[PDB]
Amino acid sequence: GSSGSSGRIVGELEQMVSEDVPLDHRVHARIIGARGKAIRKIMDEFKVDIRFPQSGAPDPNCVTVTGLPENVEEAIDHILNLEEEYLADSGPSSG
Repeated sequence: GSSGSSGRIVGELEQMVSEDVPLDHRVHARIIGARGKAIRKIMDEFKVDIRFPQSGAPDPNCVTVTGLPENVEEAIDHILNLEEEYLADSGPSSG
């Protein structure tokens, strides 16, 4: 007898909301992974759909994430978290 929804859910497609998360291109691949796995676990985690900016994208530093407004928000916080951690290790290579 819980107030409203009792268990977790995915929601409706239309119900989902597209958001823009400011992600540095220096942490893009690092997050995406090799075959898109590192980003696969994150998506399923919050059940969202992260859409990285393509080469001809207007914002190569912004990623479009789809999904409920309650799940997306959480995903973002997790995204920026990895951004910093990764950045921390950014040194000017010889060439």
